[PDB]
Amino acid sequence: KQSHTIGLATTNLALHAPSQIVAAIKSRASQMGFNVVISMVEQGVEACKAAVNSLLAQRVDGLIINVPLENEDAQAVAQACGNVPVLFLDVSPAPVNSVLFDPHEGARLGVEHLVALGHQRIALLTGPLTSVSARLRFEGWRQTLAQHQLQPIAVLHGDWSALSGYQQTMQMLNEGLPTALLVANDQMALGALRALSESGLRVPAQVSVVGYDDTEDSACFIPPLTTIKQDFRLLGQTSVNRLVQLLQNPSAQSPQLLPVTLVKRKTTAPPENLYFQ
Amino acid sequence: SHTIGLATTNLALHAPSQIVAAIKSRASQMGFNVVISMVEQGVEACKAAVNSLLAQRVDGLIINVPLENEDAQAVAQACGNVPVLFLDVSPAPVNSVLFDPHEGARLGVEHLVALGHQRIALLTGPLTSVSARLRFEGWRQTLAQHQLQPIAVLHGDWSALSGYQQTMQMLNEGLPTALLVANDQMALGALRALSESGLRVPAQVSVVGYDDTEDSACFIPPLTTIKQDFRLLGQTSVNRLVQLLQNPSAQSPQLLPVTLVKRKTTAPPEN
Ligand SMILES: CO[C@@H]1O[C@H](CO)[C@H](O)[C@H](O)[C@H]1O
Ligand SMILES: CO[C@@H]1O[C@H](CO)[C@H](O)[C@H](O)[C@H]1O
Repeated sequence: KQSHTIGLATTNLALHAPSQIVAAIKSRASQMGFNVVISMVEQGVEACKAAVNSLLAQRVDGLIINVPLENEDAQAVAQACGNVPVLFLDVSPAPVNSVLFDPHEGARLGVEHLVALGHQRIALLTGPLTSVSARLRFEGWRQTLAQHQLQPIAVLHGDWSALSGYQQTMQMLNEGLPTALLVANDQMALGALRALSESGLRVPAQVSVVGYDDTEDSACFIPPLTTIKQDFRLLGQTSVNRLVQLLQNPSAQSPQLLPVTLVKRKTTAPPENLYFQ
Repeated sequence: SHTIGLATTNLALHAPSQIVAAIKSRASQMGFNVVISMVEQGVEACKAAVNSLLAQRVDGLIINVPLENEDAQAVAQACGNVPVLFLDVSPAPVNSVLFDPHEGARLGVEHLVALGHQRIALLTGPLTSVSARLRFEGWRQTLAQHQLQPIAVLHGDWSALSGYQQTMQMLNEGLPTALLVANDQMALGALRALSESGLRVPAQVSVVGYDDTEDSACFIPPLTTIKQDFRLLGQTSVNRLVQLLQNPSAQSPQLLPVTLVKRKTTAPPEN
């Protein structure tokens, strides 16, 4: 019997993007007459499978999985859900149902923006390489730079937090001087802005910075952050609608893509003294 | 084998999200699952969340939703026999676990007065929230202990953008030397408004936030703020719920202390 309850397994809610995704899923679910029951998990098939079985024991109608998973591990989670519809929001190419922001396009937009402004010395601050999302953003950056015959001047790895963005940017400035930094999320970009400011490098006159997500606070960073927007409202609307559609007509697995956009604010400019005035 | 149900307000605000994470951490260490229901404002929405969580057959409930005690009584009534703990209620009911609701306000006023400020503005949370109201009342009362009135009182909605807009509004009407802000997200917006207005922080305007949510040490400048230890709140609330499940003896409210974390956003007033 249907219960009008959707189960949501989610990675660390202390990161801003997953919490905005929960909020957007709850909002659409409420408009569609569904309650949402949320389980927060750590990495691993076992942690995800345990979350699924408990929800299925309490008769949830369908599941949404927002946890970073590689191909094989995503297949194992999908398998555990039995015949309950299940959707994934953070997976590599996998034979599973997914609703994804285009992982390569966000990286491409960031490189193209900086290259068009004239930058040639671009550093990359990735997320944790255990994350499929962080890996695909890194690969997209490297590939798009190579299409312009550029190599990144530095590549460092953070953990999605602001403090890691600060620490990795400080380390980057010990080894070289980029004119622009691509950062894999907005929280790390906040820490990079702090490191640049406290090192006497003005943003964007001396160093440009691009974030990723457009989480809510970023329009109020100093300076307001230029970033790749992932519209979490639309993700929440789309996933809840795809789950309702999967309850009515059980269908083959499909990967579905949502657009990303570059939001131009106040952290990018041409490289220092290209247009000295 | 055991599951805790957690009702929470909007997870897009950083403090409730850190509280969820802290509750999940302690619950997992004690072998318990946590299932979460997100609530809009009001007693009806909280009752609906409680009913959803009871339908998950949970063993106990933790409510992190700002409630007047009369509505908390109605929410407790909807829990029935299932033990329930509140994290944001005034008057603080029996069994509850909550941060001291006035100590943070007192510490912030006392710090700015100790630095020599006399022209202190307040940027409150939404007065619909018990926590925002108690912080406002605490600020006013501590200022009155120094024979001061706030030079301005502005009202935000807990978001950074509201901190920006309210700080721009405040600067259209006057010029304080210090600003007490009811949370760190609004303080971020306040810093942006001061910076873009050409008011140096802290040399011309001092700013104090509230929460010490994770990003705040990386604001420009790093934010002086009232720390609410959300790790300790999660640990203590789960421990108290377990004690209630083991022995239903009702316990006095437990008030957790808060502290001032001095970073880089305060200084004496421009003389
Ligand atoms: C939605 O994708 C990514 O999710 C991560 C957590 O797994 C981080 O929150 C990143 O900021 C976000 O870009
Ligand atoms: C924990 O108390 C308060 O909760 C609010 C939401 O209800 C906001 O998140 C505030 O920042 C926080 O200080």
